[PDB]
Amino acid sequence: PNSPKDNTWIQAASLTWLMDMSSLLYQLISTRIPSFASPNGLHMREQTIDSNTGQIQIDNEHRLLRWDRRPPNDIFLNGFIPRVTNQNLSPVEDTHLLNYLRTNSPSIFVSTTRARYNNLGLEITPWTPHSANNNIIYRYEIFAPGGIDINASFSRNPNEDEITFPGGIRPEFIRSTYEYHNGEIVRIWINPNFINPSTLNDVSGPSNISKVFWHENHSEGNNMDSNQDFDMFAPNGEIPNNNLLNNNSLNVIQNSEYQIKNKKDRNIVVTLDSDYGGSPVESYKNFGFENQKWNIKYDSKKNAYKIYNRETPTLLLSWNSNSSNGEQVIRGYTESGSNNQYWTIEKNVNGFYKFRNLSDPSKILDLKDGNTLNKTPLVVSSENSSSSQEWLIEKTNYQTVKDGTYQVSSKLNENKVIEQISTNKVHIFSNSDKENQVWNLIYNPILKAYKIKSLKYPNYSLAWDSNNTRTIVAATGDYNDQYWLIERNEDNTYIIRNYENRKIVLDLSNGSTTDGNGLLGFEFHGGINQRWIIKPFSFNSIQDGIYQFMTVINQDLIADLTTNNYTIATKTNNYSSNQKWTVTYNDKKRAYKIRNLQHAHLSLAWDSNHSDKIFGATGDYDDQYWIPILQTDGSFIFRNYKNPNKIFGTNGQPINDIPLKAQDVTGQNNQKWYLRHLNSSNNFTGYFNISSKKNFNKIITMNSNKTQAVIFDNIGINNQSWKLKYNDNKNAYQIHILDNFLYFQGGHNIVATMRNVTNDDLRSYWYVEYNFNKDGFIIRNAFDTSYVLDVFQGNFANNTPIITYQNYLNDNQLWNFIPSLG
Repeated sequence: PNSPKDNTWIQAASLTWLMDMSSLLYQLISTRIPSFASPNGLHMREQTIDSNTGQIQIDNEHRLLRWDRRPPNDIFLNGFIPRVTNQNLSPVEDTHLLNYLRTNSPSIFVSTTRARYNNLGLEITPWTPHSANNNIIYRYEIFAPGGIDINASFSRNPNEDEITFPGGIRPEFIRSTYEYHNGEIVRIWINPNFINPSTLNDVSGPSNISKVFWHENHSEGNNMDSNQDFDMFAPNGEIPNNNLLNNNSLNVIQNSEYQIKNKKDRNIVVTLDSDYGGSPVESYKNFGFENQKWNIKYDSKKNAYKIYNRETPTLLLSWNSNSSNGEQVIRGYTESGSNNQYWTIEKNVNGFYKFRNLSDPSKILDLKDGNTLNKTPLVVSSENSSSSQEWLIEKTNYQTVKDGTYQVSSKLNENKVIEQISTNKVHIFSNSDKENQVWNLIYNPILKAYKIKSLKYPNYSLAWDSNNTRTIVAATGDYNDQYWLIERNEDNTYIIRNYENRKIVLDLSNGSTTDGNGLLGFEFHGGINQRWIIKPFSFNSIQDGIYQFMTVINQDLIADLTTNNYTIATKTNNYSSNQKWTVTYNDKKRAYKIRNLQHAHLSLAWDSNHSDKIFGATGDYDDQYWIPILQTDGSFIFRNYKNPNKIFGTNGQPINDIPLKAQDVTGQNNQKWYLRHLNSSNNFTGYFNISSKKNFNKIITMNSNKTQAVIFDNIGINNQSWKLKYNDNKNAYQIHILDNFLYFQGGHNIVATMRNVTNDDLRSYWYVEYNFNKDGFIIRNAFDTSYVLDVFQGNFANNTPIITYQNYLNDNQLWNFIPSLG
């Protein structure tokens, strides 16, 4: 209990797989944090999201900034990716929040700092890096859900405004960045793909500094010098003053392609009926047609705007103020030189823009009688507190998703995913993470559109059989019906709209999520059956290296290559070659061979042709490749590459020497493994107070004579600050204080402290293993691995000896590791 109420705190996560692992992530961050350092636990940011709308709050209160030396060409497309990205997370370092803050050690954490303001709301110098005045630094603006308030979470003498995001932050929460050259701002960058495309003209800075909208591979997009988190580290900055930064020196609309959407019906947008002169400007449901978009160009002298149709560039949004019949209808006309083709655009208190003509500014841009009904002409009319004359001016945004592999799924059931069965057909199916169930989105910069190509058949792409069916197919070649516009919605879903006929979007037939149901190209109405969940997916979930596969139910049991035939069963861990596995990715199979360490020529295999045996097969087969899938509780499930519905587990509860069985996936715990990445770099270094789970204030302490180890009140003495010396060969540590080593004396026996230990003595070595179920580290001996450090009898009186005893996962057997001094 006591973790966050919901995902909110990590919803920004750049590491998207992390978003629905709150409980686990709280646990991991917290074990390393000792009671004293956080009296009331991590405080999460309140208010970041709205509760009348659910959308990200874009006020001063929750404005954040990140100082980064990385350019937009990188950042606006990648967001803030933590220094650590691996799916198999560790509480030792990966998540060690306190250590990252105190060290800037690699971690999954990305920090930011609040913007500062005075009592009157005016912006004041933020926390600022000492290096800031030198070379090329970027100061990113951020509005993101979640984050952790460092200040309200801790007690450690620092940036009182640091706000850390576990998982990083996707670029759609980065709204803008200042680019600095030696202290001087040279350019303000706007991110078109920011989450609220309509607050983009609220970004301010000084005057005579040019605002620019960023695209991928901008000419001026990647200015930079010759870790990434260096500049956002607390002792690399401070608050220099309370000086007023230069701001609010425009409040205009930057030139770019926009859609003017009406406040009465945001589904309806200002449209130019036709290509010729004097053709009316009407309102019509937004289908993202070229004529539903306009190039707004601003004129300094006049402080007014010309609004050019995108579809027909030389036709301007205009009011023929010179017409007879005192007309009040808006039409498209060529540049006549007159002010009746100019508009002043004013932002009302509530965020919306009004459009008044220049030639007569009492004439305002409006829908006819407020009729939102399609084809009703844009008129100009006197001022009303009517909603029809209020408009959103939204910046068009095409590159909505990064390139790479995604698993497209219906909002109706996010388990039901787009699958390419055989080569040309595509249907909806219950997901089981297979290649033909995963798609590769590649944006075309010139088309502003994506090709959605399968992983299983690269020569094919999700297309539209415009010639016949009007069903959804796959096809070779590079035709426009194979290109898709992808529009992010308010509920994070996407409309997948065809490029050829922009009427046609990706529809799940009838709304039927029934296994096999077809996909039409159907006319856009935006129902839930046209909304899709594009979700990043990645076959190389883990890194290559040597592993152990612990069972979720019993972590002391691992996948062990037995001697009885060639079988693999769960057996008590002993750190033997044959219990270790070299796991290696296969570009081509998009899965993993799990080759034994002792007997490399044997790989973890399923006797697919014969039984549900798991054994060490020689050579190579599809049934020897595995797809690890991260589970919300930190464990993995390994789907077999031949029948991905089969995963290796234990038929029920795992005890010593019971064989692994292939089974139909069921989610049960007997199917899930925690991976010990033995090869890894998540090891303890330096000094620690090793306190007990059962009493966080009672810590392993060397007695006066330096003969034994005992439990003791934490009193800050040298016999409590223990050095952990890791040994790469043994995957074990020596835990010592000077020449005095923590030392096995047998099970049931008091743990000695020995001077003079030879380097290979396993009696001086200890495995420190995090238990996920108990949330506490086990300190297990290396000489005889049946025994772990145990506060004798569960008695916490000062001087009770530490003994080694079989592991029962009792509270007196579990341990925390909190940094100290030597």
